[PDB]
Amino acid sequence: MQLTKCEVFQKLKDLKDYGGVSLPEWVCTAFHTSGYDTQAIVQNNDSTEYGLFQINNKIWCKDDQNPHSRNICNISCDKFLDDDLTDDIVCAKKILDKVGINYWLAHKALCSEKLDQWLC
Ligand SMILES: [Ca+2]
Repeated sequence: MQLTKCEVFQKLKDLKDYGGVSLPEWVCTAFHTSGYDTQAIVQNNDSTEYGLFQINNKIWCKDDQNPHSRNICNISCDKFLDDDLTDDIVCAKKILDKVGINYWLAHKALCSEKLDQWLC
């Protein structure tokens, strides 16, 4: 589903302040990662990223391309292509705990300035 900013702000409520990352920061992160598209899928030469949070099949989730993924999130990647972000959020928390926000953002600044712009 292609979501609006406001739908993302609502749907991501359970990430609010997780690991110190504010809800606006998470909305900014989703914008820059997928454009709020829950079906986003992006391939590079050897791996694929899925969903709103572009979760990868190298270490985070298992899929056909990489059946021996480390699968830290213990889930099939295609569960990140549906319209229920409950599991996406569970795994995004695990990603934050392990790699931090730089999983998504080349530089933290991208989502630390004028954060009130990401509110509904
Ligand atoms: Ca999902």
